[PDB]
Amino acid sequence: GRVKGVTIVKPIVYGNVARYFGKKREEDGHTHQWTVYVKPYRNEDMSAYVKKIQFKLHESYGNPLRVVTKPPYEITETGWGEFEIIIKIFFIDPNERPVTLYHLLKLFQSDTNAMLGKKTVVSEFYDEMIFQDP
Repeated sequence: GRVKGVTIVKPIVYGNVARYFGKKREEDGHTHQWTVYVKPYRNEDMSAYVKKIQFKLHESYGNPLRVVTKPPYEITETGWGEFEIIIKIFFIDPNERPVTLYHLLKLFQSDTNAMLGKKTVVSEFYDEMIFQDP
């Protein structure tokens, strides 16, 4: 915890989208395409201060520790069940503690949203990254 620059606060959104295939895939029983993500709230480039974002997927996925080193910070897969993703954001300067986020991958639409005629599932949450200007 060393003071190296001015403290900056950046709003972010994180979570996932998912789309029902329509019919189950015969090969693996998958039913959905999904994309898990972290994004700045505003339209800006976070690679100035973020080195990489890791998305730790369920152990049924190959290379489940997925790392994205440049924008966009997204991983797209297919699946059939819901699970917890651990998201870890690493800064350029290792003086900064990584931000660890926890997110339940949502594939199944709520009955409320299904009744409001919404095609795609969206489960999105908010945060503020606090770090020093490098």
